Amino acid sequence: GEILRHYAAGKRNFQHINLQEIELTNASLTGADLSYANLHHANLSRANLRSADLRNANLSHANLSGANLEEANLEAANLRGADLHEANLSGADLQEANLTQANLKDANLSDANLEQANLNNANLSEAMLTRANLEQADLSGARTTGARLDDADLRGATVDPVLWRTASLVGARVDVDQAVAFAAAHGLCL
Amino acid sequence: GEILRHYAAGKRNFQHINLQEIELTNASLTGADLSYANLHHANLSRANLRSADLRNANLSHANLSGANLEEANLEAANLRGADLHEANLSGADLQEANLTQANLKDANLSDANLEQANLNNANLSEAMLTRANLEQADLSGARTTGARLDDADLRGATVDPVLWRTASLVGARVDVDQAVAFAAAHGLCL
Repeated sequence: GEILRHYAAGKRNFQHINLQEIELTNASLTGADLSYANLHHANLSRANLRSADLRNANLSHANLSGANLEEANLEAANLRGADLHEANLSGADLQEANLTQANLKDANLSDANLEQANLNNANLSEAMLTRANLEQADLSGARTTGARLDDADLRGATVDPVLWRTASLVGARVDVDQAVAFAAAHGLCL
Repeated sequence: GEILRHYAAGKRNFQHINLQEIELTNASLTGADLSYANLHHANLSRANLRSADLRNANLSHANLSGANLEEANLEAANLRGADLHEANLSGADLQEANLTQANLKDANLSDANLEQANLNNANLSEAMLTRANLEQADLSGARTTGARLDDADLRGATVDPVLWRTASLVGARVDVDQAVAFAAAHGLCL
């Protein structure tokens, strides 16, 4: 309301803005610097956040379901609990951010950099991870049913065996150690 | 006919007997020494051959479909072309014998020693390879659809990638090299 008007003024820089539990549903924040804002349980569903700076902002349990995140910088952002269902994360920088039980069902993660992010028990069901850089990320406990990991970089990431029975892995790069894990995960013995 | 009567006399030893293209269908040859006989295109369908010695006998294009082979010694036997459909090979010694386009659809190979046998373009469709020792055997071109390779020893054997998409492999022992081959065979990249 206030800060909608701030955006319509050309003013692009809002850092550390305390935003806890707003409703911006389908609002347009494109290009703005939202670094470190306290967003806890905000409602941004289908907001337009492309190329915004969301780095190290506390998003825990907010709702970005549908929200538009292309090329946004989410580096080191607190996403714990958040519901991102059908949200659009193409080409975003998600490095080292924490998605713990973030809910990503049917999200578009194409060409997103996730290396070292923590996806612990996240919902990846039916999510597009295509060509995403997952190097060293920790997917333990994550829900992989129907996720598309095609052409993604898994080298170094720690994944539970059921991931190897569930994700589509065509093209996925892996360590030899991980290939061995994949085979075991289908019941072969070494 | 003649040699049926020989069997009913207690006479157990027939080595190098030229048998080419007989009909023994459902005959009982149990325990007999049939080493080196020339069997080419004989008809033994559902013959009882348990614990017979068939080592280095020329069986090319014979019909043992259904024939009973438990614990028989088939070591180094010429099986090229042969039709063994529904034949019963449990616990037989098939070491180093050649099965090239032998037809094994729905055969029981359980606990059979196949190490170094040559299964080149053989029909393994729906065949039970359970706990079979396949160490170093060459399965190139073989038809693996529906084959059960559970708990079998694959170490050293050369198998084409589609084997890794088709056989049930639960329990199968494998080299690390082979595990890597399995993963690649599902499209992962190293």
